[PDB]
This record gives sequence, C-alpha cells and structure tokens, in this order.
Amino acid sequence: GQTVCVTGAAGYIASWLVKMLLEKGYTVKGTVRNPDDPKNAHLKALDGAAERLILCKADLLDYDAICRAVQGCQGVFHTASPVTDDPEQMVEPAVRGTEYVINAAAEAGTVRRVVFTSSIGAVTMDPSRGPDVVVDESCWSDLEFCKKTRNWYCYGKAVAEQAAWDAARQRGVDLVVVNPVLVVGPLLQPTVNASIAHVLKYLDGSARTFANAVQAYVDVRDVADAHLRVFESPAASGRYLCAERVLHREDVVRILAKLFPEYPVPTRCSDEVNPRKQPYKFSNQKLRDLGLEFRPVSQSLYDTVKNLQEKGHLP
Ligand SMILES: NC(=O)c1ccc[n+]([C@@H]2O[C@H](COP(=O)([O-])OP(=O)(O)OC[C@H]3O[C@@H](n4cnc5c(N)ncnc54)[C@H](OP(=O)(O)O)[C@@H]3O)[C@@H](O)[C@H]2O)c1
Repeated sequence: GQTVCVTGAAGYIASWLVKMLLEKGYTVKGTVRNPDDPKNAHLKALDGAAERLILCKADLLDYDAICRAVQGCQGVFHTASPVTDDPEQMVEPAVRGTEYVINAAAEAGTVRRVVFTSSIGAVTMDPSRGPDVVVDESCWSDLEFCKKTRNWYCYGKAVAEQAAWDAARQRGVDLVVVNPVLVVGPLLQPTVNASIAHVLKYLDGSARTFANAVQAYVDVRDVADAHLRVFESPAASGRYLCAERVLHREDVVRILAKLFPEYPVPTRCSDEVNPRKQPYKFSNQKLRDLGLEFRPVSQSLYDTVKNLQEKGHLP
C-alpha cells in the first residue's frame, strides 16, 4: 500500500503501467495535460482507478506542477517524453522535463526510487559498433552520428538519460533505467502512437515495400511489467534492456502476411541488391534475472491487429 507517480499516464506504454500498479494496491498519481480531457477516459475505468487513481494536471516543463504530483509519493515513473525527430520540441524539452522530475523527487522527500524510461535509441545507434558484439546495457549511441543523420529522437533520449544519471547523482536520488525497444501490443489508449504506426503502415497499404533494415521488438506489457519489477527489486540498479528478439523487416511482414493475408502487407524489399542486414546479438538477462518471461513477438503482433480492429483503427 504505497503511493507512486507516473508521468504521461495516458500514453501507450504508460496506460499499461497504471493498470498493473492499480492492480497491486498502489496509489497512482497520473500526470496529464488535462485530467478531464476525453483522452484519459481509458484510465478512470480500471480495477482500482476510482479508489486509487488521481489525475494531476501538469505539463512536463512546469516544474511546480511536477512537484505537486511527485510530492507524497514513494516512487516515480517518468515515462512522459516527446516522440519526434523535431529537435526543437524534442531535445531540450526532454532534458529539461527529465531534470525537473529528478529534482522534484529529490526536492522532497519520500521517493526511494525513480524509474526513467529511456530508449534503444540511446543504445544501438553506433555504426562504429562491431557486428559480433552483444548489445547489452553498457552500449551507448554515437551522438555525432545521430546529429549527422537527423536522428533527434535517439539524440534526445540519450541526452535526457545521461542528464537523469547526472541529476540523480548530483541530488543523490536512487535511479534505475529501462530501455525498451520498438514496443508493440494491444492499445489501451484511443489514439495510435508512434511505434504502432510502424506496424500499422503495413496493414493499411501505406507502404508498398519494406526497408532493408533490422530492429528489436518487445510487448507493451513486457515493458510495463519491467518498470514494476525493476522498482520493487531492492538490489535493482543500472540500466535495463527490454526486448524479446531482433527481426528483419521481411520477417515482420511475413508474420503479418501469415496471420492476415486479407491485408495488403508488403512483400517486395526496397533494396533487393545488397546483402540483407542480419539481426544483432543482444542481452535481456538483467530483466530475465528478475524473473520476467517475455511474450513472443508473433503473439504480441497478433493481439495488436486484433486490438486495432476492435477499436476501429483497422477494418
Ligand atoms: N512506444 C515505444 O516503442 C518506445 C520505445 C522506447 C522508448 N519509449 C519511450 O517510453 C515512453 C512512453 O512512450 P509511449 O509509447 O507511451 O509514447 P506516447 O504514448 O505517444 O507518449 C507518452 C506521453 O507522454 C506525453 N507527453 C509528451 N510530452 C509531454 C509534455 N511536454 N507535457 C505533458 N505530457 C507530455 C504525451 O502527451 P501528448 O500525446 O499530449 O503529447 C503522452 O501522453 C517515452 O519516453 C518513449 O520515448 C517508447
């Protein structure tokens, strides 16, 4: 019976974090732009929301608004963040917004641990990285490479994380980070987020081809579960990579064609001339060591399409 804060509580990954929290007798203070906007309707109907959900009005760049939500809480889950390649609304709002939380939780005075939601964008983005090496928590991105290629979401997450590590040390608050990859799964929120858009663009004919690239995948519930496990585990420390497996673009559109042949999923590749990129080795032992059984991607991709259809996003 403790109290915790979750920023951007009505987000894709966040909405699942609240459900799990509310189900274990946690009081959840959910920061949103407007507690009475319809966007948050899907939070007031959870088993424990009426009793222990409290929607706090707060922008992420409003220091005082954060302190109001963070105050009285034993833990904080900073999930809110911009998700875009526009650096003007990504980079500084992420570092300032993140530093506000650490300070606010450090400001006063019950918080034993903060959990920041970083990204894989601050891990695997380094072309100097070898093909043989296992991508683990000690892997960081080349910030110059991100800047040269306009990868500002990956940039912002890297800086926002390192800023959180600094801010945490400077103020002496317990921090532990979770690095989810491209997340996918059932949507609780009524709107389509950025990661689902990468999945949905195959199923609505937005794409007639798929790129010659690779990427890691994880279920949204595996993420929400990770944040909760890394928080409750006392000895939990450092970063925590959160992924199930690495797939090629081809392997993805195959799984979707497999279970959904009535949709116009791509079959042809954008390259077809250079050798297809092979998936990279990675480690998710830190989360597994905490007793986390990852849901298969294929199983998670299915619940997504079934969810999107039920909610009108797909015919
Ligand atoms: N989903 C993934 O695949 C993935 C992978 C790696 C890391 N992450 C990170 O996980 C966290 C949540 O991701 P997500 O999938 O849940 O994305 P999301 O649902 O689309 O956005 C999360 C929430 O953050 C809010 N937000 C952003 N800027 C804000 C601001 N200045 N003030 C108040 N609220 C703000 C958003 O509100 P608005 O919609 O109104 O802007 C949204 O409700 C993020 O840090 C994300 O970068 C996600």
